[PDB]
Amino acid sequence: HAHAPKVIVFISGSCLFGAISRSLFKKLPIPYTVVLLILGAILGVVASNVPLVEEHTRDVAHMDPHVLLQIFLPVLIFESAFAMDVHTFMRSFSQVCILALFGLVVASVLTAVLAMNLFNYNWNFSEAMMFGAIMSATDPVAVVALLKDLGASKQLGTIIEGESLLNDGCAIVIFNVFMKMVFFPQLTSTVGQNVLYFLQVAVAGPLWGYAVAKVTVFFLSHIFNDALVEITITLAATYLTYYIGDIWLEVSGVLAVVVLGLIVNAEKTSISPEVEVFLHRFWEMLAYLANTLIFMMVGVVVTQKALVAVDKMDWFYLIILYLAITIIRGMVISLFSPILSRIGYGLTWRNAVIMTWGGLRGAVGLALALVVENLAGNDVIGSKFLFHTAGIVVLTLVINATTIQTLLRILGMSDISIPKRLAMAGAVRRIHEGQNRTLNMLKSDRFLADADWDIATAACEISDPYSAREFADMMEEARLRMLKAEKISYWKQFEHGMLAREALRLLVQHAEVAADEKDQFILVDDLKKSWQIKGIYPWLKRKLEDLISEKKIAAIPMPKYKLGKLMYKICHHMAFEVTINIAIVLNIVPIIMEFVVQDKSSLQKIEDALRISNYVFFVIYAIEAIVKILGLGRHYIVSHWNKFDAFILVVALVDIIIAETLLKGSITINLSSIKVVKLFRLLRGLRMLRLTKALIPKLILVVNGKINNQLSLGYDVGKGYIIGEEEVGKIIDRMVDNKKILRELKHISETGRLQVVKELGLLQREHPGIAVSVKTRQAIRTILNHSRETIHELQGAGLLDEMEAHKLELTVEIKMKRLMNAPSSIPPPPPENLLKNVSWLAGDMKLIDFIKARASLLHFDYGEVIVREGDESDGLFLIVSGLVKLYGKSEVFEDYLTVGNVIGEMGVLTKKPRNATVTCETTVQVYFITAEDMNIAIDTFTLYPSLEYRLWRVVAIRIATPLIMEQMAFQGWTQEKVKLHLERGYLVDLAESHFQFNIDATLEDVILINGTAYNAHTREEIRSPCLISRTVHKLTFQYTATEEPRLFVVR
Amino acid sequence: MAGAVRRIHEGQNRTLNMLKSDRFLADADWDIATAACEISDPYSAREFADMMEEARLRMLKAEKISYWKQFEHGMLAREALRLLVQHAEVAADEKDQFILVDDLKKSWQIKGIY
Amino acid sequence: ALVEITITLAATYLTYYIGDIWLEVSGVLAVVVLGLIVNAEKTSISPEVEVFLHRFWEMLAYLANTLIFMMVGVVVTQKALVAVDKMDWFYLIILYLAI
Ligand SMILES: CCCCCCCCCCCCCCCC(=O)O
Ligand SMILES: CCCCCCCCCCCCCCCC(=O)O
Repeated sequence: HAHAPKVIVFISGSCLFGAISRSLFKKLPIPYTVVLLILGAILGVVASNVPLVEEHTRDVAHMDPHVLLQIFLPVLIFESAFAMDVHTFMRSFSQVCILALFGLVVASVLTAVLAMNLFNYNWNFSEAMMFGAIMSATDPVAVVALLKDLGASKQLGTIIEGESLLNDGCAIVIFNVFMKMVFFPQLTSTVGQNVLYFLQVAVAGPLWGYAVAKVTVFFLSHIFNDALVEITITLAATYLTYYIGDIWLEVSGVLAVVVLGLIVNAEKTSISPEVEVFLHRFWEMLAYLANTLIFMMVGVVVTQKALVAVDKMDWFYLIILYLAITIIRGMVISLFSPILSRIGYGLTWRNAVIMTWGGLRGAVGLALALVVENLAGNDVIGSKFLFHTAGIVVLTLVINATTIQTLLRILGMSDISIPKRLAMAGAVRRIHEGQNRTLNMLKSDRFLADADWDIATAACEISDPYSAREFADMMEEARLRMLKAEKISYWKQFEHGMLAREALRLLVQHAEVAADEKDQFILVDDLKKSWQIKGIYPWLKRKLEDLISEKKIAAIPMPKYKLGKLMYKICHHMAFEVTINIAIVLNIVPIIMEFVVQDKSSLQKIEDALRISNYVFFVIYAIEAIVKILGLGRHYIVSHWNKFDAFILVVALVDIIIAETLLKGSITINLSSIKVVKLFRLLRGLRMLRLTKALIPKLILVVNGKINNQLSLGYDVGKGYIIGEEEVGKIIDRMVDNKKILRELKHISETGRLQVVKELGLLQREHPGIAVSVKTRQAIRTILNHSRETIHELQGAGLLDEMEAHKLELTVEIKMKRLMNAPSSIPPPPPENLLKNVSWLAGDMKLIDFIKARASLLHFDYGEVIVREGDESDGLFLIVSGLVKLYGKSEVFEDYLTVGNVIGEMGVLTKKPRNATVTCETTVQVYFITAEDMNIAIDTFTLYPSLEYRLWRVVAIRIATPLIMEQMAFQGWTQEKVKLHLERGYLVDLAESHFQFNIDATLEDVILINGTAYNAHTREEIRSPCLISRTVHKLTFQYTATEEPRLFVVR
Repeated sequence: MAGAVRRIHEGQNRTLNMLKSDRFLADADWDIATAACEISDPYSAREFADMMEEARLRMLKAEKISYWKQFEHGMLAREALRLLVQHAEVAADEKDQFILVDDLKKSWQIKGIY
Repeated sequence: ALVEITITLAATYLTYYIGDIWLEVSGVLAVVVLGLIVNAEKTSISPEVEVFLHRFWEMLAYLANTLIFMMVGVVVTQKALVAVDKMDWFYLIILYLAI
């Protein structure tokens, strides 16, 4: 009607003042919060002198204390929790928890006892404990930001963040408890209520937060391309969680918010790839506003109140307090120096000193002091709290925030690594060369010809910010060369996207650890590359116990008596359990009310209906029984779980007619339900316990998910190691000059590669269900990623405009998000599907049927021999299940093969004796296809994509894949881009031999696989299995009945 | 759109053929072929004038793709591209006149007189 | 980014509040002009701030629309149905044609 709020102007003024202060104090080490405090002091003095601005400032000067506790603190707490790195924090759970909790408790108790002893104020223990809890909360954002800028010791930053978060939460909880104890006394209570109160404060919070987080995460995974809905529902969930936890029920709110934020941050994958950026920015700006407002408020309030009643001697006390709060904390670290030395990452004296000097008090202590001062109404309390808190905050901000950089430099942590320095030098050299080339190109233009050339310095040069016995040499230099080669290979794999993140982090960590270690090659595979592959814990035992618990007979016959099949199918339908579950969950309502009435015309209608409630459900259960028993015969009792259904009904009736409604005898006088009923019969609730039967399969899904995550991590690590080792091998082969070093290096590479391959094969054999799901997800991802790259290239080429490309990209990301919700387990495909999927015969059905007609199944026990070296070719073998070890002479190469591999192709195609004896590592089932049968098939099928053609194309690709690596001279083709590029090429038909094959730009490079060739320049004869380089221009075929000449080109 | 989806199908087939030959992702189930599916088309469902007109539209598509490529590089900004493509399609829908006659349609922006 | 976002929000709120309270000028037109001018000169804005601003204003508008619709539903359901006349419905139909 006549509204004119005066709170917007103050928040906007503080907003602008903070913006100016932050912008101005950028290069200077002094934080802008001191400037904010000074500005608040000036504003408070002015408002005291001038009533006009006092009319606007009194709204926040005497602001209600509860808003500080119930709005500002939760916002800062949730903002701190959200920006966390969940994985690194999880990797240091016990250390952070123990350190934070015990240090907080010890510091609070010691500060409290010092406050009672040293200070002359007559304080009891509760107020002293409140004081300690106020001055035991830290927020060192500056220290962790500086450490991240330095780019080293991420563990220190993670530990600092974890300790700060836990300290803030626990300090707030302790302060709340003790403030309620002090300012609002509530008679006396026994230990019975005290234990319940402690349990409600401690445990009931995190459980509620975890439940809400799980519910909202589940609901967040079914929303597609709706950013607004996701953001709005997340905000609503957070606000409702805090409000319900802290108001409707008396549980703690900060802990629930912390747990919810941590859980949501852990499962950020379900969040669409752009929402979390908006959420992070929103929470950051909210925290910034809260900090600015809190600082201005404390400045004004202290400037008035503390300076009304400040004592000269008090200042002296403050000084000692500072020493105390900078000593005890450090002592705590010393008191825990060895305890966490053997647990987790560990600690060192330099890190301990940095941690001790890195504790800066923040806005939490100021808010608590303001609340305490507002609640009190005298001088001995509230004035002293605020004065001491403000003094401590100012002292810490002035001293530590400015001396931390010098302390870091002294301690030898500001140095720059030589590899980083030389990499930066190379990068800036690259940049200068590119800039010079571009400038030389632009000047030669016709339009931008006479432009002024002051851009040469306007664009400037990106200068380096840093500025400023006969064998061990080659041994060490070759070692570091493998380290850089492995690191760049892993980085390239990441940039492609196949290596994920955690696997890359583990690989690079192992690499640099073994590099800094003295004389041992990285990735010895003994233990450092073993835990992730293993992933062993009673997950599998719990899974097996659940499956054996949920067991049933295969099938029940259908008697032709009565209707038979109709009644049987109506009893066995999923609708049956759907309605029984619905009836139970809607029985939770009546069972709740009677209990309510138990713990308690309205009562008349309550007893009229409630009784109607049981007299209908009982009949419904009876109706189920006649269906679940009849058509099942005795089976009624065969299912050991279903026996529970008989009991529920028997108890129901037995305690409804013989225990209730007495008109014949039975209990009569006995003090049973007749005079009871209010109890005993209430057991109706037992009806709820019946759900478990359907609840058991749900836990299997979560166990499968955990095992799936572990298996995926192990597979990614193994793949990455294998790919890095091959690339590193082809690099070292040409880079190194000496021979003995090269042979040793290749030995150490090959041993580890073979061990990892065998371990991965054994693991895949041990867990069949989830391996199939893992392989499927990685393929769908790889395929979708390549499709997205192709779409982007097509849009860039100009054939497609912007909106169609955007639509197709949206479709692709929707498909990826749908993939992300894939089932955790997939049953293994049958041998028929395995035979069908094989590439060189896939597609048409006639050839598939012809092959399936004659392909015998062979079972081989462990430790047998399938194929002997030097034996004539007889056929192939399709590994359906198991592992096989191939040993052969080429350098005596060895290998391991698994499901989906075929080994007969070379011999069956070129009529040559076998060259590799294969033995079996486990029991193995194989598919044997006779050589005569294959000859008949290849003679029968002679279409354009003939069987002969397809087999030779597969063999040619396999043979020619390693050869290109040679021509690769440090070009980094990643072994995958070459495979793709080669897949584009096809095998040409040598219809005529008198012709001469020409070469040109379209066909690039060509490779010969079978036959022989002669140069068209100097009559140079060349055999089949070799490259031809480029020095040839024309290829001359010839008539040779000994071997068929095969040519495979790429265009 | 038909050409784009044909491109997409060819790339998907090539990638599937490449993976099938792997050693690790060798025996994975091949239901991905339909799980990743195919991005189908959403739409679903006198002797001289011939070569004259067909050559005209060929210049139009060539000019349009050249302007789009210049945009994707970034040298052409946005408003210039919009004006160029607008003039192109206007003169294309117009009957028998080559685009950008430079008389008035490409004159006001160059002039900029006030 | 934080400074830019916060100063933009403060500028908008202060503009409307000062225009509509301290002096008696219209507020909606000033906000319209300010928004149009800022949108025209979005080049000075860092290439990621405007996305956040657009999302923020979109979510605010969505919340306002939902709240307004629920409020009008409740208020009409009570008040209009206390004193609704049978003939009035007829009038409404003609009104539709008119508009
Ligand atoms: C940090 C979160 C946002 C803070 C600013 C939003 C408004 C809450 C605090 C300002 C006072 C208005 C609400 C309390 C009631 C009052 O002060 O009369
Ligand atoms: C669409 C902008 C946000 C709307 C919700 C924020 C709070 C404003 C409206 C809710 C009522 C509270 C403020 C008015 C005072 C009152 O209703 O007592």
